Amino acid sequence: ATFEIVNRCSYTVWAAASKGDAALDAGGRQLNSGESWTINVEPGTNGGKIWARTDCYFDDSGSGICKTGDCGGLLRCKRFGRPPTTLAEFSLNQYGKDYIDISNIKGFNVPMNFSPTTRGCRGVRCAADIVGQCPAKLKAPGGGCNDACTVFQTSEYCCTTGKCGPTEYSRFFKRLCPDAFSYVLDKPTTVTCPGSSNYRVTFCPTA
Repeated sequence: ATFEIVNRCSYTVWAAASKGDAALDAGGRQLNSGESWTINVEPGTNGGKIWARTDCYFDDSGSGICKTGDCGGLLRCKRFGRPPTTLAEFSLNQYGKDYIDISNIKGFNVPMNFSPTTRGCRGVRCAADIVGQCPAKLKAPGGGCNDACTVFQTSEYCCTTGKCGPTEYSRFFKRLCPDAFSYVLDKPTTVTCPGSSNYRVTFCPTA
């Protein structure tokens, strides 16, 4: 499957693409404002994620740091990024279907559109100003809006027992982005696509 990753942000992001134990394609790249990065994702990729990283410094060997979504200090991500990270999430060719969503379960750094470029289903979007409106106790100093599980490390916010409810913090992300996961047992906002759909992830889709 092709993912086009477009930075529509006025600022540079460092796109990242990972399935948690491995890079997807090159796994990361600098996107200046308006730049597009096409990646190939293997069919049958389960638990794939795309995210932006903000304020990166990388030396000549691709080693450094980001204020949001840093994955062990690499330009080319093999691992998931550090919260806060708006997540484009996908499972491809799962019994003849693609599953896509946006998640705020690991917080929010960069507004995001995740859409098919092929026919047969709809995109999802989390484009609200979640960082500007972010509750005082979730504000990451680096930039972005932590989820309550990253900040407080409770069984309720992390949904550790597999039982828990919505919270004041999950309802803040859900109110600004109804079409994204706000907590682990949120009513699913997963869109079903045809197996072998292609996608665009757009950072800052409206701004």
